[PDB]
Amino acid sequence: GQGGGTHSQWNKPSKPKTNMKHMAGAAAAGAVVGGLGGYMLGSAMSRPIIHFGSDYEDRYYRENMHRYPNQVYYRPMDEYSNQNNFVHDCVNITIKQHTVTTTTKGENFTETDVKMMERVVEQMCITQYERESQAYYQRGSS
Repeated sequence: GQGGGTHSQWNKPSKPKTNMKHMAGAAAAGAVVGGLGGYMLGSAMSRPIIHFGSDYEDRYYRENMHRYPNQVYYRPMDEYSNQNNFVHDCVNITIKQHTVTTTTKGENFTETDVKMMERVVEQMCITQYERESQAYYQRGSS
């Protein structure tokens, strides 16, 4: 198209983290990526869970959770990211990369498997929101 994204940017009025700031750290030794380069992951979460309110869904999503991705791929906030697009392209790409890289060797994911992943993979990006949100709020802490 002629462009993409919006110059309009919005956050939440509630501060994104508690007043007690903390240290963090990271390291790298390479990464296993679905041939992206421009889409990388941050961290993994402690068991993403969705709430479907159905016995068969709460069972199936948890049975296949063993095969779901542990992480998502995203871009830093950089004070110029849309709050929704951050999470929304996250899972879109992640499922595309995982479902392909897994099926490439012999695997398959049905509609339901994908549906559970859509919410699960999205939920892991929502948690990464808070991780990366501190990065823009590192300088723009007001």
